[PDB]
Amino acid sequence: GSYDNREIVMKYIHYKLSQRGYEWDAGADESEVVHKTLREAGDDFSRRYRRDFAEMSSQLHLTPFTARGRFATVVEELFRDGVNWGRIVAFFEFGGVMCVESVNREMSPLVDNIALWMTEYLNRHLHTWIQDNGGWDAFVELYG
Ligand SMILES: O=C(c1cc(-c2cc3c(cc2C(=O)N2Cc4ccccc4C[C@H]2CN2CCOCC2)OCO3)n2c1CCCC2)N(c1ccccc1)c1ccc(O)cc1
Repeated sequence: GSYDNREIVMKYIHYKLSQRGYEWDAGADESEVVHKTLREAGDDFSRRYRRDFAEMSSQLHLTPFTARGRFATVVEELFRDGVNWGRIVAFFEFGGVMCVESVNREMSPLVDNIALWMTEYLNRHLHTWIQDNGGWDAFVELYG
């Protein structure tokens, strides 16, 4: 199947933020299994690297004017050597962490921007690989 990558991003971020006590109203609402499997994969990745995640918080020092550069720098590093599902999970978890950090640092408007930046990058740079590699349904089989 083929999905709406914007919807995948928005659902992923909205859930992560709602869990943590922020209702992201600007971003409020086979597909179902994709959303759930991606969330669980990201949570597994967060657990797997729990202490590196904890530590990362201090590394980024986000501000509105630097946030895009900080985001893009990491995304470029993640995919410099090509695409695979692991790096896609890392990309979703990184975006989600950036949204949580934006809320925590009293910069909640950045959530909307991060969601856009993630969607643009999926659209432009990852979708061909996803489609070629069996789509999100292949991800579900591999991670489910
Ligand atoms: O710089 C990064 C980062 C995270 C990964 C990464 C991606 C993966 C993965 C693995 C790692 C990884 O390399 N780590 C995971 C991790 C997780 C959380 C925080 C830091 C790190 C760094 C190291 C952990 N080390 C690796 C060597 O052995 C000891 C543990 O398996 C599947 O996909 N990679 C990078 C940079 C480029 C190589 C891969 N972040 C980053 C971003 C901002 C600031 C600092 C680091 C980043 C990117 C995406 C994320 O979801 C989270 C982190």
